[PDB]
Amino acid sequence: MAKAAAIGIDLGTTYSCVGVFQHGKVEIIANDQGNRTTPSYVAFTDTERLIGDAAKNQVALNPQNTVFDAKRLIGRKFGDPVVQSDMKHWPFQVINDGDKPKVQVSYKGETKAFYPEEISSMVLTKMKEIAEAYLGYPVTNAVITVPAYFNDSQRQATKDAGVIAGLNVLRIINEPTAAAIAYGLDRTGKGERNVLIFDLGGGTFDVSILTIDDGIFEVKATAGDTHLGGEDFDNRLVNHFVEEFKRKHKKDISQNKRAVRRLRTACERAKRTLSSSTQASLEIDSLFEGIDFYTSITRARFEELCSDLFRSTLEPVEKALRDAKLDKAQIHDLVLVGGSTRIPKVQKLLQDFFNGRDLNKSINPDEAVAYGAAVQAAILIKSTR
Ligand SMILES: Nc1ncnc2c1nc(Cl)n2[C@@H]1O[C@H](CO)[C@@H](O)[C@H]1O
Repeated sequence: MAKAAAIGIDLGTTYSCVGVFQHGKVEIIANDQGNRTTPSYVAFTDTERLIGDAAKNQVALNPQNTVFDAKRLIGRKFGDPVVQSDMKHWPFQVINDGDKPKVQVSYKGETKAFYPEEISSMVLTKMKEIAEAYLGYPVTNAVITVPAYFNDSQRQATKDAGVIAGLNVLRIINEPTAAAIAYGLDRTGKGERNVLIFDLGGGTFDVSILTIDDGIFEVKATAGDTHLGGEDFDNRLVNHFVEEFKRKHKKDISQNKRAVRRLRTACERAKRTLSSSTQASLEIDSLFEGIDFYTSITRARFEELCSDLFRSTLEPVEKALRDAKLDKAQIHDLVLVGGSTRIPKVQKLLQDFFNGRDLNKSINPDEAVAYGAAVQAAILIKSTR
């Protein structure tokens, strides 16, 4: 029953996803709002603790007490230059507890501080409750994914987040390995198979090269940009619409925090529409000083606005190929991961770089990692008996 059941969790920087392998198929489980992915956000309010969509929806009104990006801190020391650099950009407080970072917030009128693993355990608890509501019984066995470049300390702190959340962690697997499992790339029989995973998410970009020699996975190279993702494309749209508002009304909206946020969320939505239509419309009632902002943007203009960012994704691809000592024609499979890989220009650039090659993209790219983890969790729980 419950003891023979196992889930796969993609614990992401900005979004998390949970899957279950049953009756010969993977089911990516929808949360209580019907979304197949949940924001990795935890809000602390005057009355409650919010996790996911409800936490992300009130981020504007409560920025000091809304924690996100815990994955950027997990397993790291406070003195780490990555932690020191990131802290300058977060609206929440990060404190030092014996060279270990803690996030400090106000909760039910009291000052409370949490380790990154305690923050990640609240996200993991939500993913566990989403699976339990779908299954009708508690599931406790889980496979949790991490980036391929995570060291031993980051992997141990992720397993600890799993323990705090009440999960029996069957294994901590690499995100590009879960993605290759999702496509069944470890079941092509004998002979070394070279796979490139192109992972473009909300806030990070990762390129991984794996060799799969008879079921055995080996990471040959990792490359990328930890501060490149979908949110940079939203911000380029925001800047365009702020300048268009200035041309139409001779008014600068950039300082009005509410106007910029409403425009940002509308830009994110318009960006997603541009992945399946050649134009998208913005319909913002009373954006600034009672002025409605009813406009549109073509996919061509959007591609121009983000042109330099899209092209920059090819430098880590070349870098990973040189570190792996492989030429382009030596790569057997190209796998797309992350919601931003749905952008047609991104796909065209990667396909032209690999000389017109087909891309593995039939599995929802923001769900492929959870899909593979769910597959591995079923195999692992079956062997445990
Ligand atoms: N259809 C889409 N076209 C473009 N970007 C998309 C799309 N879907 C998602 Cl999710 N994203 C973005 O992926 C990230 C989450 O993985 C977010 O930045 C989201 O906007």
